[PDB]
Amino acid sequence: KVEDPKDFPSELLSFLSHAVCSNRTLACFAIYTTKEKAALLYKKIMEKYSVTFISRHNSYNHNILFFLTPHRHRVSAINNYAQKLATFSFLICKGVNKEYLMYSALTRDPFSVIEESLPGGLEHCF
Repeated sequence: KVEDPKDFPSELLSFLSHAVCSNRTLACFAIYTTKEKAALLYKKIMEKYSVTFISRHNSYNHNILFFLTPHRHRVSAINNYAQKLATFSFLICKGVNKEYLMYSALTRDPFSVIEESLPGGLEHCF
């Protein structure tokens, strides 16, 4: 087994906040985790946080979840909910600073959409 990723793919890092322990609240987040755990979290996060939009993407044999929330949350709050579900699988949760650029990159090589909550993906959300 290859070592689990320690961060998001290098292509995406500019779009993220790396201050994961901040008290700052945000309304856009991304999670890097296994294919199995991302599939589960897609449904769980959709309901828990009443997402405006959520999408799940292929990323280097893992998955990335991307979502927008109608209320603001600390990144650590999302992490707390998600690590509990991911159990013994790697999981990286970060806030997204550049919402449109992040989502756009996740829809194009080397990434691709697996499923998302709005048809035609987004476009009124950006």
